[PDB]
Amino acid sequence: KTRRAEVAGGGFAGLTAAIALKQNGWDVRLHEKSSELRAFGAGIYLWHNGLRVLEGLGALDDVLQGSHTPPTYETWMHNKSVSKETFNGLPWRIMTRSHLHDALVNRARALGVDISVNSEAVAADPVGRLTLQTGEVLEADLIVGADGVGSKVRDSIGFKQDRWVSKDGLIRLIVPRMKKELGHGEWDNTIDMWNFWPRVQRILYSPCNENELYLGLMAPAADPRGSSVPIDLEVWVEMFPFLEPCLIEAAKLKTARYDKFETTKLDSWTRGKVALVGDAAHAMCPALAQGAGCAMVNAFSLSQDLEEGSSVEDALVAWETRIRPITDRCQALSGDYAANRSLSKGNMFTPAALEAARYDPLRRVYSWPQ
Amino acid sequence: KTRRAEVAGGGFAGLTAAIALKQNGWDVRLHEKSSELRAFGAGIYLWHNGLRVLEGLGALDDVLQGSHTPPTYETWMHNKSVSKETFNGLPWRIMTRSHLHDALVNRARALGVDISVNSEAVAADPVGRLTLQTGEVLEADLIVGADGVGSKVRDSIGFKQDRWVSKDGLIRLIVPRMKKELGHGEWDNTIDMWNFWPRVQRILYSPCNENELYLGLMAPAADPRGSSVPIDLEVWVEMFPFLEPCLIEAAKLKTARYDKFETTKLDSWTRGKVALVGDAAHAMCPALAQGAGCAMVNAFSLSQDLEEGSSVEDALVAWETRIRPITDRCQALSGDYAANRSLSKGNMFTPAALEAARYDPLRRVYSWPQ
Amino acid sequence: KTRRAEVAGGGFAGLTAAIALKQNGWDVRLHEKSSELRAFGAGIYLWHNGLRVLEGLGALDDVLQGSHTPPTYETWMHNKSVSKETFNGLPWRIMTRSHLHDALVNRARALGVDISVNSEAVAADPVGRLTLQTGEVLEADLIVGADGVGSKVRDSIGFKQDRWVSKDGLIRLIVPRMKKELGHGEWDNTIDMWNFWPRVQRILYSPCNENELYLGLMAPAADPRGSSVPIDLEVWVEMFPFLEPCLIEAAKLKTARYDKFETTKLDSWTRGKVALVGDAAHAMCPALAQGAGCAMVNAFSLSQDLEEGSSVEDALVAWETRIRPITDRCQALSGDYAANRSLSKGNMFTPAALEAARYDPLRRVYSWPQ
Amino acid sequence: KTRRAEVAGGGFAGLTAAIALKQNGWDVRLHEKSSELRAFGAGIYLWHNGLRVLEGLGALDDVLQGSHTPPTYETWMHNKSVSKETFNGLPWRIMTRSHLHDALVNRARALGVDISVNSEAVAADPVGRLTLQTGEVLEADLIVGADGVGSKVRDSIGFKQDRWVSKDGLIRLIVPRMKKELGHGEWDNTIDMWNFWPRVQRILYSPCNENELYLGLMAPAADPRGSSVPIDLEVWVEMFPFLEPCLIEAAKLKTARYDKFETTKLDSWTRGKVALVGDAAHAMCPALAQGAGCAMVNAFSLSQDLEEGSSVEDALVAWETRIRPITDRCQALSGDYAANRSLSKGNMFTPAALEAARYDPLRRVYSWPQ
Ligand SMILES: Cc1cc2nc3c(=O)[nH]c(=O)nc-3n(C[C@H](O)[C@H](O)[C@H](O)COP(=O)(O)OP(=O)(O)OC[C@H]3O[C@@H](n4cnc5c(N)ncnc54)[C@H](O)[C@@H]3O)c2cc1C
Ligand SMILES: Cc1cc2nc3c(=O)[nH]c(=O)nc-3n(C[C@H](O)[C@H](O)[C@H](O)COP(=O)(O)OP(=O)(O)OC[C@H]3O[C@@H](n4cnc5c(N)ncnc54)[C@H](O)[C@@H]3O)c2cc1C
Ligand SMILES: Cc1cc2nc3c(=O)[nH]c(=O)nc-3n(C[C@H](O)[C@H](O)[C@H](O)COP(=O)(O)OP(=O)(O)OC[C@H]3O[C@@H](n4cnc5c(N)ncnc54)[C@H](O)[C@@H]3O)c2cc1C
Ligand SMILES: Cc1cc2nc3c(=O)[nH]c(=O)nc-3n(C[C@H](O)[C@H](O)[C@H](O)COP(=O)(O)OP(=O)(O)OC[C@H]3O[C@@H](n4cnc5c(N)ncnc54)[C@H](O)[C@@H]3O)c2cc1C
Repeated sequence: KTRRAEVAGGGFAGLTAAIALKQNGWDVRLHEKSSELRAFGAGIYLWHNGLRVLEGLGALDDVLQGSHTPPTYETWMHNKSVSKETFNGLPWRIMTRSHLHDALVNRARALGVDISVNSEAVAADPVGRLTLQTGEVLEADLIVGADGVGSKVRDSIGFKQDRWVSKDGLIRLIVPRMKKELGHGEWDNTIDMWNFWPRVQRILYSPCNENELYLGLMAPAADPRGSSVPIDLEVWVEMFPFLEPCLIEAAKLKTARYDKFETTKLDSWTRGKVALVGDAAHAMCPALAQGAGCAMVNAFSLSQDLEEGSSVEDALVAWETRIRPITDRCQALSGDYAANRSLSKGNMFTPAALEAARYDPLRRVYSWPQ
Repeated sequence: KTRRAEVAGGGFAGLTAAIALKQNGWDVRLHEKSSELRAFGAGIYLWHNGLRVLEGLGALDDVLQGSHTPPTYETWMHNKSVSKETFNGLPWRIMTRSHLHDALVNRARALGVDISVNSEAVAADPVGRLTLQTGEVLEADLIVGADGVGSKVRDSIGFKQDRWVSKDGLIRLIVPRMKKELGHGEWDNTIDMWNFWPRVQRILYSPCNENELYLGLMAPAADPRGSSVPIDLEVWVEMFPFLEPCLIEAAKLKTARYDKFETTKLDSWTRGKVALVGDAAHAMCPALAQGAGCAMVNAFSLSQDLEEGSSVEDALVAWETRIRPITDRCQALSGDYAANRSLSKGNMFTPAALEAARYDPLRRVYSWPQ
Repeated sequence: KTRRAEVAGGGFAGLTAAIALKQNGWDVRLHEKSSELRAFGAGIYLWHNGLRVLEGLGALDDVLQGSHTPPTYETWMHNKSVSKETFNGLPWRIMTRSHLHDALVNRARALGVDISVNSEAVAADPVGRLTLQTGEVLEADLIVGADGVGSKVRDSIGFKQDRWVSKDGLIRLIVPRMKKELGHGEWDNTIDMWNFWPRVQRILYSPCNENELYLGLMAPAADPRGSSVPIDLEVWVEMFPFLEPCLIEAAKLKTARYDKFETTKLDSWTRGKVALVGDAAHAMCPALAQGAGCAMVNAFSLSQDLEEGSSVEDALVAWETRIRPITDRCQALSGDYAANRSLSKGNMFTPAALEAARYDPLRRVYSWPQ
Repeated sequence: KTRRAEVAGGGFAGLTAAIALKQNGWDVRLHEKSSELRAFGAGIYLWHNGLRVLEGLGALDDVLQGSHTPPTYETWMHNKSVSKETFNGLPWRIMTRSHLHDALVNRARALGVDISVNSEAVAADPVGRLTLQTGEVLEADLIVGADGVGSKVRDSIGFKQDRWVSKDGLIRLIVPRMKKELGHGEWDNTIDMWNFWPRVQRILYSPCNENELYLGLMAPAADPRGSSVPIDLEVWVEMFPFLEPCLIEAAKLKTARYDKFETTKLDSWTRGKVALVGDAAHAMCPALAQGAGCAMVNAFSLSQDLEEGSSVEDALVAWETRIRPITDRCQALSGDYAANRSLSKGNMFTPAALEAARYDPLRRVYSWPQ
């Protein structure tokens, strides 16, 4: 009589789903393909919507401890400050990926979610069968495809989809704050430092706490120096001379990668007892920093619709219908912003842009009016 | 079998108590002595702790709509900016008194709390009798003394107490923002503008929204010009020339008052079926802006301890024991700050100062670590 | 026994020569081709070297009255201030062309220099004959070719020369200061506002006094909108939105012209009794603002070498040899700066750049060390 | 037939007089009471009027080399910048006393002025006799009393006079610039840092060149800590924390003195062949920094009136009548400013205040209109 859930993927969407289900009394197993539990991408921004999921999950406290809300979100064009935005009090937070990952993992273990590493889902059956690459076949009343842009839960079933892998990307790193060495300035701020002249180079400057700074170094793939890993110090120091102490530390990082952006969109998110969540269903452009946020919201809302006493198949359909438009709208707007370079203008966190952040999954309303 | 509560006082503490009790299924009546429901004091700051009570009460949304979180809390000494503080993301909000009052009243009516105006509690009996000035005697399983610094619920029973009414005070007003007329500056900020030379004059500058600015004009009682109502425009414009457009509007206000500060402290907050909440029990200095906050927290926590299935008498005792030390500590620290003029130094919203704001009544933990 | 000088051209170089000669007791006539005495180019910067000539000429006082030394010389790149320079006290001054012109004309009339308008020099003979377009032939012991880049005194004799007329230019205008309307800023500054993105547009912002602002609007000839006269308001307001009140006034000016830069360099400046001064001999790029300065210095120094009791032919040769290298060096450096866009970097008024300004013609030394 | 001048005092006024006279062909001797030629007072401000005297004296170049014109003259009240003034281009300069002293001494020796140290004038006779403390009696056609506030040339003759020695004073020092250690700011500026709260303490911050900073530390005599020598570091660092690296160096200075202000005014400046110049005749308050300036102007103008071919007695009378009102007006205004603390308001270098600086002794007109 205990409902059994099998979750594929140990990213933010999967740990979120697993926790939310385990809290509602599901018997939950989670399968991570990688040989250990880890998050990639250096750092991450969360907002009101995502922090509310964390609250719902019983993991907000561990997240807030040792993370950072900057006094302001600042934008520069050609070293000239063009905007400072605080979103009329709307909560937000910057942290390392590991930090967010550890909190979710620790919460999941505390609740006794069963976790398997080196455990890859290769096939899913909408009647509630999951097949692992070991050949083990698992039965469950619910299957969660949270297995990322390359989701095998998705693709073994067949979902009508558009996927795009961009040619351009960025280099994400964590370095020491070097705050004293930076000298005079507002170095606790989020600072988005755009340039088109003399070259197209941009740094997103993002403190995670008193010790760790998150840097996104962005330049087109066609620029050999800017796209270089480990970082071509000279060309980054040249256009960002004030960040030299941090850029120096960044250049020691041999594991730096130039990762490319990637998006996915599906005509639907469910089939029978199978639900897709996160990048598996809706990877989007980084512009509004809502990829993990939407993923977590949708994962948490999935647990919610499963508490209505309908069949799992009906709940999944009601779930998509309820929650999806927020994601579609955010994905679209984020892609638009990316393509138009809209953030470069500053003051672009309009009410529409913040619609996803403003959403409170817990009470299913929009908060923090702008 | 329905528990019956009688609440004396329609201030923030009383509306909070009434709502929280009505939500838990209490049959609730609230008695306001004044001939109509109204809040005095122009404007008010709330923090995380208080916003969480609002959430608990189902009234946060109406409060957030049309109120304001400044981008920063700034301090000036002699027109020189000495600090900017954002409390590492800790939520806060500025609003007019009416705004907070209307939200609570509207929520209370929506839940069907019975409200009586021109209804003054003059005597309370710890066995659960309340006597109104009309001579009507009401029975209830719980009596809430939320009737302010001059609480008759308190004094008709007899509580060992220290009360202090200060000689000094301030003039609190709401005027138009006049934002364009203010010209260049950071006019959405909270700005606490201290001066000791050439005179002791201070303005707390506090935007409530795009339309309404909340001003606290502070000068010692012994200064005839500064303490004057309606405001002596010349002496305020002189030391605050940049606020002239607002000060001009303020000087039209004939209802301006120089109210004095007032504190109360009691050796205990309960007797039998009677609980004291708010200024009735713990009026404090304005320095940490936590008078209404502590009041609301304590009122909401009272509802909480009444859900443990113990007698009302045991619940009230467990309530005080649980929640009081936060208030005692905040009151004390606030008085210290007031006396030492500690806020004038800037950067004084230390972790200890923010202890009350950091408290989350809903989950009974401290959040937003500093 | 009274020495007789004939001067061709009523620009700054010619009025300077005429005055300096008349002060030393020369009988002086000056011939202006144009039908009236007037100066074109809206505004002008002078420096120490040029102000010392003015002093020597007895015309400094009229110049200082109603002109302007900005508190600082500021440079912007993409609306970001990149330098502020004050040249370690070295005197400088901004004024309208008319202002400088009127002072020289008034001084020349006061000394009784004979001035003829509609009087064009078409031929000069190194034995001391000047022919006017009326056919009048004048004899003199000295002939001054101060007749501009198209000097007929020069060309009727034949001077080995390189002349260059550029394709690019700028629009020079005088408009009201509109200082209040500009609002917050440092609007008494000289501000050199460079941009390469999103277009190559630059404004030199140059207050002449409390009433008059001198604007240089620079854009390549190949840009149809930027090079347009009267000014294409939209494309200038777009990249210089903070100057809108002035740009609005500027757009009313129907007489605005897009003048092109022009340079001249000759293997020598003298022949017999004929000397060439100013643009006739050494027109240069505008970068170091030393065209009129060098012209005036060289014109004043010519008067100086004529007081040594040598023949006029020997004096002219000693004159060139003495004074020319300063001009050659300044011309060259200015052309270099122009071509490299060196001023865009800011802080480029190095000691070498200021070498011409630092020169004191009166005492024949370099002053104001850097 | 060679006119013979005897000058008492080797300060700025006496060296100025001596040089100016020696240039006009006077046979000049100068008597310095002190055992060596030296100037006290750490640093000094000069202006247009004084720099023109230097020019007239043939000593400007040595002065400009290794001295400093700040980009701006800034005023602070309670660490808040209240004004920045550049005097519409009017020349000025800051330098150490020694620097100004050495230039004058070197020029005087170069011209062959005869200089005697340990040579004190004790008596002067208006018929042209000077008596040295050695008992040597010198005859001359002119006697210059440039022997300071305690002038024996003055007092041995008897001049109706008011002298005032104030109770308050200041500590003048030269320390290293420590510019890097000062960090962010405008550290080449003259900065006049006023405070009345929490104490009456003021620093005049005055860079002399890239190596040397001139500091005036001012506090009332009645403050034991502020008036202390060597400096009470703690009380100066407390109110000027940003100057700590310099204040630290200043506290090593054992020769620091708290000198008091002193003024003198006489009903006349001449008697027969005797003229009084400088502090001997017109010591004034430091406020407009024109004590040495007026002294030098008056000393230089004395040489001027001696070239009119009248008797020395008539020239001296014409001299006083011509030049004195500028000094009387400047002295008076400076005393007013001192008493009213007028400079503390900022923007107080009005046209009237700058009247002395604006005066050009060389051409006997006022320049640099404001
Ligand atoms: C440059 C960049 C910046 C971004 N910044 C932000 C930001 O600031 N804020 C924000 O909210 N979002 C941000 N995002 C987006 C965010 O990173 C993603 O939306 C989010 O991490 C998606 O998480 P997920 O769990 O759905 O997928 P993933 O994080 O990809 O996780 C799935 C986990 O899947 C495991 N796995 C894969 N296949 C299998 C399988 N077959 N079986 C079992 N396990 C499997 C994967 O290995 C991994 O362990 C950013 C994205 C990019 C590219
Ligand atoms: C200058 C100043 C600034 C302040 N700023 C802040 C701030 O920024 N943030 C903050 O949180 N707090 C602030 N406070 C404190 C805050 O105002 C109080 O702590 C709060 O309003 C107390 O509310 P209460 O409901 O307990 O009492 P009250 O607001 O006094 O309310 C009781 C209500 O009691 C009614 N009543 C009285 N007697 C009877 C009776 N006998 N029978 C029936 N009804 C009765 C009263 O008339 C009224 O309607 C400030 C206080 C001052 C003085
Ligand atoms: C855009 C721009 C900005 C500049 N800015 C500065 C600056 O800020 N500071 C500075 O010092 N310099 C500046 N200059 C350069 C400066 O304008 C010239 O160097 C200066 O005006 C040359 O003066 P001139 O008297 O030699 O020649 P002109 O000013 O050309 O004067 C000669 C006069 O010659 C008359 N004339 C011509 N032919 C005859 C003839 N045949 N017979 C009789 N009369 C004749 C001309 O009509 C006119 O009246 C700038 C130049 C440009 C192009
Ligand atoms: C705090 C302070 C700050 C000041 N700042 C400035 C400033 O910034 N700019 C400015 O222009 N002015 C300033 N002044 C004023 C300026 O210092 C004086 O006006 C100036 O130094 C007067 O010079 P003097 O040569 O007349 O007298 P002194 O400098 O006193 O010189 C006379 C010389 O007299 C020698 N002597 C004295 N008696 C005899 C004698 N009997 N026989 C022979 N020799 C004798 C003295 O010993 C000395 O060598 C300031 C003054 C003060 C107090």
